[PDB]
Amino acid sequence: TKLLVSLKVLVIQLNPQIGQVDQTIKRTWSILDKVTKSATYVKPDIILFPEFALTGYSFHARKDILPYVTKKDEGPSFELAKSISEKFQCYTIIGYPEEDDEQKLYNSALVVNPQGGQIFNYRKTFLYDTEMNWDCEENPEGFQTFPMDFSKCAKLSNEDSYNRDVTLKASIGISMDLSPYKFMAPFNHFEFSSFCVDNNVELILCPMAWLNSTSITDKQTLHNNSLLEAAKNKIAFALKEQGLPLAGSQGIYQLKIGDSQRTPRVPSDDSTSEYKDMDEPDMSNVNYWILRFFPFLYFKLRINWFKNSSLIESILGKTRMPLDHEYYKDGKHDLLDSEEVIKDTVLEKTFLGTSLGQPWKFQGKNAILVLANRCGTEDGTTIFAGSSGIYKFNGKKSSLDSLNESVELLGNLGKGLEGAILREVQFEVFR
Repeated sequence: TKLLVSLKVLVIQLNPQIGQVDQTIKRTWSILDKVTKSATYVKPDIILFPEFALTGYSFHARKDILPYVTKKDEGPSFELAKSISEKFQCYTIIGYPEEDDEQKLYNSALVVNPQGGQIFNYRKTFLYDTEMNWDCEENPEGFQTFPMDFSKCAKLSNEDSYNRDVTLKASIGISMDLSPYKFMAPFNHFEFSSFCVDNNVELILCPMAWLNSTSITDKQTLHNNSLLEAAKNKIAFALKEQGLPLAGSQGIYQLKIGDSQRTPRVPSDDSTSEYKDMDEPDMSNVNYWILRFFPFLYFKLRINWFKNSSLIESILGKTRMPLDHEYYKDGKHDLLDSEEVIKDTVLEKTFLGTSLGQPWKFQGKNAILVLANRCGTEDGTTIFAGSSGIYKFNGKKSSLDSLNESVELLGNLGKGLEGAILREVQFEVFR
């Protein structure tokens, strides 16, 4: 049975700096106030914050992050999310540095329900170089899904109001989760987006601290003090030229609340990566994010792949996580050469978006992608891309970027300003 759904999605984009937790919280409440006073404000069903939203990101040592870590149900990030959730009667998702009882540290995203109860805590699964500075752990469960109960958000297709409840299957992916494992795995594994398609995820939520490519990332540059000083001067000039302090913009809010302005489809060019025009999205990254969700995108060649059975071995051979991942370090552990039957789960598996039974498993389905990316700069070396946005994969029957009309760009914030975007998102699920 087809169920129509309407979700009001609010994304908050922040520029948190290390040691400014109280200030960032105050700016957060200021943003939310301005959101409610907007002409086309409507109450959100879900509010999403970035990765490490209140604390800043670039911690260089375990000692430096320890004053900001919290248990999953204590501390400033949890209390903030609970207060927001109670005052807006919504789900609230926020990224925060976590410590558990056994003194292990994670990069995490907690979920609070409209009653102020914590229903989920997701830990980052693919780690970035920065996480290794402070002894961050990989999520031992690997990628995960969870139910979200939405009240009064659904209807049958002939009904005239959204008066039914719906439980959506959701998944959280934190920034690097979207990348090939350790940047070393094959690009076309698309591990996270394949997992979401495999598990029929409907709502994809991504707190991120994702870089603009003006950032200094070259390893030989970072470890040669002469090259590093020169590189740092280049970034300083780029910020100064934009009339920005080195840390980037704070406290000047771009608000796109309830409008229906869509983001223009643009292919990536040698201009699209420049850190200029702070109120416009970084389309080099928008196109790249869309590409990392390739299994959700229409692609003509899949019919040939399916007809020639070119991917059957890739599909059968694929494991749940990379073999060297934390997932298999405790607990978890050839169908063609066996008398074991083919289970339903194997028929749900995909590679490059193709399954054993269909050229394109996602065809005819809907999914919503919500990306909350931080903005600003850290260490004089690292420029975050901002450009938080909401996307709809419509499953309708080419290009590997925003020109592909099987994805809908429902709206983005700019690459460099703090702010908020609210969109009503309409899509269908099957029950």
